[PDB]
Amino acid sequence: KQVSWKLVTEYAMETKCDDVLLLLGMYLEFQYSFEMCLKCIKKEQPSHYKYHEKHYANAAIFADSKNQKTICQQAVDTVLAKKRVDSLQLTREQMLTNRFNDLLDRMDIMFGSTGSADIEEWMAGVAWLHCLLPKMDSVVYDFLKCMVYNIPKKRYWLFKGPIDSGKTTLAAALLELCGGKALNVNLPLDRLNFELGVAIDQFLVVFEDVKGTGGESRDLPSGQGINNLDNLRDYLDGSVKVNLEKKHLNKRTQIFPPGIVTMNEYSVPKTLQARFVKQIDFRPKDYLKHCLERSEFLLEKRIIQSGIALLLMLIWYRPVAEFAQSIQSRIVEWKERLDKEFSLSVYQKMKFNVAMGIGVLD
Amino acid sequence: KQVSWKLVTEYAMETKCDDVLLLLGMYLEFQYSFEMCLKCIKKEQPSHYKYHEKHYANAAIFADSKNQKTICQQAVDTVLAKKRVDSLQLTREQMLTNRFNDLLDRMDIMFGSTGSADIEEWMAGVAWLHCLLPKMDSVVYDFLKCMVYNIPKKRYWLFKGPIDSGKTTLAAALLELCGGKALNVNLPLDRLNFELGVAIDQFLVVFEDVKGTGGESRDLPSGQGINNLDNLRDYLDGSVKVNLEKKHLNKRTQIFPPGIVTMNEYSVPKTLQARFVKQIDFRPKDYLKHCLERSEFLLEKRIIQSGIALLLMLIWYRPVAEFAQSIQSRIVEWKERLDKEFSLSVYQKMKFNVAMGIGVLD
Amino acid sequence: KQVSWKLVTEYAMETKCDDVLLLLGMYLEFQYSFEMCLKCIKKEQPSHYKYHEKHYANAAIFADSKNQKTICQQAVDTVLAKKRVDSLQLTREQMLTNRFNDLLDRMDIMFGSTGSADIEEWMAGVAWLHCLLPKMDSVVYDFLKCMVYNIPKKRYWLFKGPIDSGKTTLAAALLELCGGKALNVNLPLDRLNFELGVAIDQFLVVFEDVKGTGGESRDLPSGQGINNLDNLRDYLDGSVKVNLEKKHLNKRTQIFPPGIVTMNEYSVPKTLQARFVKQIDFRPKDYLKHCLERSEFLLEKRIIQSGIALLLMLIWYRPVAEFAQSIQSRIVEWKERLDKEFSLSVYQKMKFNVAMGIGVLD
Amino acid sequence: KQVSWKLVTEYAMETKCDDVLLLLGMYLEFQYSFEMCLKCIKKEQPSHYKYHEKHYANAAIFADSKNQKTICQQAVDTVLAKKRVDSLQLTREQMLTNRFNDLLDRMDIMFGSTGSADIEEWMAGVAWLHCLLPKMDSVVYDFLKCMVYNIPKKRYWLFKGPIDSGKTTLAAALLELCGGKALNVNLPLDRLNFELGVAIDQFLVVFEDVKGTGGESRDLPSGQGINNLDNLRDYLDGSVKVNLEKKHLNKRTQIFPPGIVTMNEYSVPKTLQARFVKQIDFRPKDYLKHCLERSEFLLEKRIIQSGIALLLMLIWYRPVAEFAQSIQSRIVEWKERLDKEFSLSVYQKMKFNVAMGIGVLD
Amino acid sequence: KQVSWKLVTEYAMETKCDDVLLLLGMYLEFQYSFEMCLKCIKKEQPSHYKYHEKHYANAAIFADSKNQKTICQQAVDTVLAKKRVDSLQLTREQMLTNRFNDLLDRMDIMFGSTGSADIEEWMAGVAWLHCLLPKMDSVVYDFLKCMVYNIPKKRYWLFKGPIDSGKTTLAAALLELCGGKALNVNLPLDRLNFELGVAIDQFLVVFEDVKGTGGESRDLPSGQGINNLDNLRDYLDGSVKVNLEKKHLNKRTQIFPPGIVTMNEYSVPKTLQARFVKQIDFRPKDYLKHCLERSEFLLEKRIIQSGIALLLMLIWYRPVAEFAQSIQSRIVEWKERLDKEFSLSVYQKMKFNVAMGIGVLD
DNA sequence: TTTTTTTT
Ligand SMILES: Nc1ncnc2c1ncn2[C@@H]1O[C@H](COP(=O)(O)OP(=O)(O)OP(=O)(O)O)[C@@H](O)[C@H]1O
Ligand SMILES: Nc1ncnc2c1ncn2[C@@H]1O[C@H](COP(=O)(O)OP(=O)(O)OP(=O)(O)O)[C@@H](O)[C@H]1O
Ligand SMILES: Nc1ncnc2c1ncn2[C@@H]1O[C@H](COP(=O)(O)OP(=O)(O)OP(=O)(O)O)[C@@H](O)[C@H]1O
Ligand SMILES: Nc1ncnc2c1ncn2[C@@H]1O[C@H](COP(=O)(O)OP(=O)(O)OP(=O)(O)O)[C@@H](O)[C@H]1O
Ligand SMILES: Nc1ncnc2c1ncn2[C@@H]1O[C@H](COP(=O)(O)OP(=O)(O)OP(=O)(O)O)[C@@H](O)[C@H]1O
Repeated sequence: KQVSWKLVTEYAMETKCDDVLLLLGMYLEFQYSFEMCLKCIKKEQPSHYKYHEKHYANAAIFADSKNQKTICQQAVDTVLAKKRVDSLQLTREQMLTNRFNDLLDRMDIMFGSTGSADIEEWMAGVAWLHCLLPKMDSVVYDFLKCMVYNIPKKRYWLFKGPIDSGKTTLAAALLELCGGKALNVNLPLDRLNFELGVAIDQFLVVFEDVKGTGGESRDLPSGQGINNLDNLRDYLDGSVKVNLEKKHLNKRTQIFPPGIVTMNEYSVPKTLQARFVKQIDFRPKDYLKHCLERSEFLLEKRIIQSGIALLLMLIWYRPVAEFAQSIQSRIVEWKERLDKEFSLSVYQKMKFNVAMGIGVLD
Repeated sequence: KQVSWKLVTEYAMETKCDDVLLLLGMYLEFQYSFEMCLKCIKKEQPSHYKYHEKHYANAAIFADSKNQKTICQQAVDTVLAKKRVDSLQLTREQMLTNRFNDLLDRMDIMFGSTGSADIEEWMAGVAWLHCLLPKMDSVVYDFLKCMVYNIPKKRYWLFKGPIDSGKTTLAAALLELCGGKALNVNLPLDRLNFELGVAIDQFLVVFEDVKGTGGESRDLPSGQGINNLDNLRDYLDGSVKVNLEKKHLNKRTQIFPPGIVTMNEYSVPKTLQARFVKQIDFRPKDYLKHCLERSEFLLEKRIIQSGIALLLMLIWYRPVAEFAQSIQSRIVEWKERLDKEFSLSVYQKMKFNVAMGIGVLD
Repeated sequence: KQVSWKLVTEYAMETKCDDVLLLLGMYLEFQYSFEMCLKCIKKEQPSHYKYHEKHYANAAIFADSKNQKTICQQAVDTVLAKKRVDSLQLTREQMLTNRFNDLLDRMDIMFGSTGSADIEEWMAGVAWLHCLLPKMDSVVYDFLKCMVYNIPKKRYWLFKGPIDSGKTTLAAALLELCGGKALNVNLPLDRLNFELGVAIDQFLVVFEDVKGTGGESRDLPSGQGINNLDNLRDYLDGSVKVNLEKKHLNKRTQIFPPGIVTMNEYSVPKTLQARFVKQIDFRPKDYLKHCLERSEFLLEKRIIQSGIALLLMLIWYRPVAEFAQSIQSRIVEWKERLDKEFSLSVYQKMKFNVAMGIGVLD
Repeated sequence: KQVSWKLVTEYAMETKCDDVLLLLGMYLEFQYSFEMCLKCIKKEQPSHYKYHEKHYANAAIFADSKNQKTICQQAVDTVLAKKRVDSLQLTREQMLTNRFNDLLDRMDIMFGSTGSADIEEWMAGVAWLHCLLPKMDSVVYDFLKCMVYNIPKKRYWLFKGPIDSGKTTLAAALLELCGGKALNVNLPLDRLNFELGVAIDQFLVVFEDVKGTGGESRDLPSGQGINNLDNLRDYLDGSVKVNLEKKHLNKRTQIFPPGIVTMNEYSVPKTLQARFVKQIDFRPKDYLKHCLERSEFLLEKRIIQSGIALLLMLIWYRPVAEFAQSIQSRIVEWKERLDKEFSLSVYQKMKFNVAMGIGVLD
Repeated sequence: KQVSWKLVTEYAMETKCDDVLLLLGMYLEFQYSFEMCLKCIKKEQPSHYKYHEKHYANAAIFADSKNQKTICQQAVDTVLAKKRVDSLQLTREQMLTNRFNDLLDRMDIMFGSTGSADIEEWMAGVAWLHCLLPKMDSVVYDFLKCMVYNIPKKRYWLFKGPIDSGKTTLAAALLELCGGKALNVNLPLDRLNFELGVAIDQFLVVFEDVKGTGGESRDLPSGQGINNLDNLRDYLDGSVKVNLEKKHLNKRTQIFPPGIVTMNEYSVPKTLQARFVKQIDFRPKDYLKHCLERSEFLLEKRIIQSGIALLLMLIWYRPVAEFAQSIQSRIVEWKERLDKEFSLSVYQKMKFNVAMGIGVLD
């Protein structure tokens, strides 16, 4: 005859929600009967229909409470506490294990009985992506190994090119894949003091196509970032600890995470060059767009920005044993359906419709 | 007995109120008898007279409680929470369809028994507005589609032309028809990052005054607008989610909305030009001013500015199937109602007067 | 026994008070017996002596309470809430009608039994100010109409002229009449952003001595205001709902009020001038100064710059039907009073003394 | 039947937790059945499996409670209170003796049944560090006693050597062993004071990379460092208290702690030279870079940066009497353990392997 | 039973503790039995062992409070309130008498039977300082009287002479004796406004090492602070009250405190020279330098820095009558104690050794 | 937390 605060907490755990208003807004829906709830009937959203019928009576009494935001705040605190625990006890390999499970859990629905997606679209996706550079699957598996291990110095690859050279949209799917974020390294000095606080608890950090002053001799806007890598001595090795701030109040001490440098094709000297111990580059190879613009759903669905395509790329082109061991059955359970549905010729079809700039579908 | 907090929550939901002071003011009105209420007799506000009798009982107890702003805070939090659920979960088309239901429910009132305006004059508004630029109902439908599918790069159009060319009059009606928001461009980014924060969930946003180059002949300056938009070279398209600031609440990393930029005439970099998947050209038509000069209620009652007038245009022009798929019974009902009083000959009699710069009314 | 919170709230409505400290200070005074209250017996302040005897009974029990500031806080919210509902729902005619009722209430008090100033003196002010310009009375009415209708791009009047042309003297009386506020755009361009925020929910605004540049050719200092108004163009014509700022607060979004600009004879780009309705150029005249010299009681009582003096003039110069229907009864009452109080020989003697540069009384 | 706040307070004390979320999260884990607990079974995290049983019943009741965060804030404040009492009351020698127990605890975990570490690899790092400077153990012992006594003027050590000559490494190891912080002083002269706000209540500081001037004749980029130090004699002499700029807060007043200075081979004023107790020169050596080049696990596991290696070195070389009388017991235990785990030939060969520049292990 | 908040407030008063965490931490220690308390047994900390037995019974119940930080805040605010009362009422003479009573209590502990110090080593310091300036004891007594009478214009003292002439040593001893703060006026003109806020409610201030202009002709590095002191006239003169500010606070108005100024041999404008009462020249004395190294326990223990040392000099040299009346009783007992410990021959032997340049103890 | 501070 009172609200059970624990049931709300369990719902917050099961959803892994951490926004007090989202939690409140969704949980109130359960006060009407699940039996008539159009959302329950039409199978619209997992985070509703999976739970409505369970939480129903408590949601009704919840709708009569007077403390509603208070309950919700404690629930949000539970999930933030859980995250804080995990972020300090575990190591990067378990983190990755879980993060992949999450993506796989999603694919398990998207292409599942909802019919809400056909994976073939993403197959055309991976086919485009694979042609970005040789064995992109292997380039990624190698990058994964690196920034899992977070070994000293071996912590920063690079992407070069001119502008409009894919290195941003590539980084997007990798930032997605990791839970990383990026740097406006060109900022002015006191802004530059406190951009850095983004790095708090981040898996990776990325340099946003850093700019050389006088690069306008190459029509490159002559921003500050490459000079600023002079001051940024040690963060790329990450072998001494630092403090961090977002201005005035948001502060903590940590090691500076690894990640990826990128630049447009300014010059770079040894003192800065070696700081990103590894390098790669890409450039516009317009037929690839000619496929996309004849495969437009790839971009309408921004698939070439999404990390789930990278996971799918890795799934087919990585041997099942290469994975973390515990999950590896799920890898088989997906490998099965790629084995079922695709000949490697049909994989190649897409990759070379791509390589022609021809629309993959035919 | 006691104040039902639930009943207040309902009234806030019903009204979709989200300012705590407005809500408190509204609810306290009901504490007198609805039986005698002048505002009810006057039929002055729907948000009052529809509800006064229903809530009178609970308003009586509400008036005595020593805790009133706590009730109203929780109610306002409920409405904010509702908006946040939808922010994530709705299709863009459903969002737009809700916006239309709201507008149509006002047109019920204005042109209803309240007599508070006459759609005669608003359809003269349609006549005036349809004279602005060709096929205007059709051009609007193209903009709506581009915004609903929200496809990469296919996200922004530019309005360009001299002063008193209505480019902003049009932009204003489009913001209303969506519920969009507006932004400046002529600042250093540091503060403007917070102004951009207004976008933190908006279907549509608009920028004005590129402050482009050239212009010294046109009586126009160059400055930070054109400096800034090209500097964040993708951000307007927003291929990638990016962090965004609001006071007290978290900084939000999200896709930036689609919409419009408008300018008096300057050069446009081909880079920036390529983000504008359309540009549309505006000019004076002094006879339209003369029609307005002979049709001044078109500005006094702000009809020429209203998204309502664009919605009216789309009603009396577009075929019923082009709409969203649930609401079409509304669309049919208004199309029928219109020619209970209009004939296309009289609708052209307005277009007649308009094109001559003659006053619409006879 | 117990404090009645509603009786406190009624007094805040009755007084239209909205500072917590002012409200608290007022109500505490009711604790002593009105039966002896020296303020009552001297009839000093109406907001006291009108109410003391009613509120005394509740004030005694309030005087003991431990909650006091919270009782006051809820009341101040109730008044601020009433203002928001009103500002969102009344027409500008009704708002202005309310303003006149408040001013007329003060006038009844001033010339009541306390009688603390003489109507003879205030009419010298009326004579003095109708003297200041041709058809002064009618120009005032024309401004009020414009503020009431708030016709877009017909929203601002320019007062231009040297120092001691009286433009602030006129503008101050206009501002007291409509209850606007004053702003200073002669600022660093960012400071405008908080500064212009004071217009939130105001009826009218004035900008003071908006500086151009190069005016030292005619001994004027040079400055920013004009160029800042060029930046502010959107706010001026009242096209669309811009938004406004406060410390520790989210923005509020609305049309920006109509208003006055005062200026020395800088140059103006007609691009800007074209956006006024109308202008008045102010031209100093000797006899006014001699008149004031011998009429010192005018300035000490601040008469010539008070909106009370303007209201008196309209009661004199205008026909009854020009005012709104509700107040016309009070208008008739005030016209009736004046006609007992004066003869045109008296008022003509005043204007003759003013023309003759005498002290106004003889 | 009710939550014991005292039991949470014990846990917070025993685990020395000072983050309310870390505390909240881990305590919540205890609600699930201890008898089955996989974390306990896998003996994974000491802070769990040592405690889960004792706290279980109270943790279950805590899971219901409506007030969880308040309990945790009280608990955390109790821990912070302990740090303040200890900070103000202990001798420097006791503070060090605490840090030793804290690290020895962690070693008992690592090389215990948890098996998370291999003591042989850790002994390999000790040899490489020991070869970095002659008589390294006695150098380190001298340094520690110097910090413990903190005899004024006799307070600072100077590390000179070319880049990639290890001076950053050794500083980092020392700083981890003692818990100080580090400072940049190539800043311009003003905000040095805000920088020095860092030092408040720290045990050590390190001045990294102090730029001289004219060193650019040897490509050493010139800057503010040296001449900033030549001001600061009083801070370095440690003779009397100084004041430090915390941002947003008042200055606070204390003895400025001892520390380490590092540089490439800039020239130094005699005035500054005289403040150091002792200079250590560092030089790059081929066999070391070659040995590191082979012995990858050292760097992957960041062995040579970590203070655990220094403690192992002290234990391996130095008599029990040299350690604080209390913890000598743990020293004796660790001596016996290490002796059993390493016959001298093992260590001697490993050190000889370092000398060859081959991998340390054969 | 329930917590006595009164007993906490008494403890906070008697320890004069005004840090909430320190108060909390100290009180918590008492919760264990005083009978066995090792801190009591070893008499390590007076604020514990004097109090543990008294407060024990309440410490237990406090340890069960769910309200602990509130009890502490109320107690701590009682300590803060008493200081505001005192500063706004006490005579400067009584302030000094309080300050001596505090110092005399430390000396009772410090040379107490458990104390670490010995009176002989400290008296060696007194002999050395009496050599530092002719008539040293009288100079101190003159300075103290001047601070107590605080006579306008007749307020400020100048210490002048080359680096390593002991002026900071003497200043620090004086500053401990009286209480006060350092300040640094070498800043640029604006930040001074916060610097000077440090003076708020202080008894003394000391201006560190003000730098002049052109002294590099004598190697003296130039700076702003001399010219700033030109423009601090009313602060120095103390004739009228002034306004002071901190961060994040509104200005505070008071008489600016008296104090000391320290500098190298820059030339002083005759104007500023006129504001000082007294100039004292400090010059190097190599025979002190030779002595000091032979007497290093003075530096090691910071004896020559301390107000404690000065008070021994005063107690030695000056008549009992000269001290403030109440503490004369305590003072007599210290003179008696000192006379027991040293015959004048001991003192003579020491002081002779200093003058010889010989270790102060033969 | 933002605003003032911090910064420039
Ligand atoms: N290999 C490629 N084939 C086809 N198009 C490409 C290729 N590389 C880049 N492009 C074009 O570049 C566009 C933008 O790429 P991206 O956002 O990654 O740029 P970027 O190199 O990171 O640029 P910037 O340095 O300016 O931020 C893509 O949408 C695509 O049109
Ligand atoms: N196509 C048009 N032909 C003639 N007059 C027009 C036209 N469109 C707008 N007007 C006139 O322009 C006046 C101002 O319109 P509006 O503010 O929309 O102009 P704008 O050119 O879009 O402005 P801005 O310079 O701010 O971009 C209207 O009141 C109307 O009289
Ligand atoms: N038209 C006038 N002719 C002569 N004297 C005037 C006139 N108007 C005002 N005065 C005198 O000048 C004084 C100042 O008037 P007011 O401040 O309104 O003038 P202003 O032109 O608006 O000045 P400013 O630009 O300095 O604000 C009045 O108090 C009165 O004494
Ligand atoms: N004595 C040495 N001989 C050769 N290589 C060395 C030596 N000491 C360190 N190294 C290499 O130099 C790298 C960096 O070491 P470290 O940062 O301690 O040097 P540093 O002289 O302080 O450098 P810097 O002044 O550039 O920061 C080490 O990780 C190791 O690879
Ligand atoms: N009269 C003196 N003659 C020689 N050496 C002295 C003398 N007085 C002090 N010293 C030495 O100078 C050291 C520093 O003393 P102190 O800080 O008081 O000097 P200072 O001249 O006031 O310095 P600063 O101006 O740098 O603050 C002392 O510890 C002592 O070793």
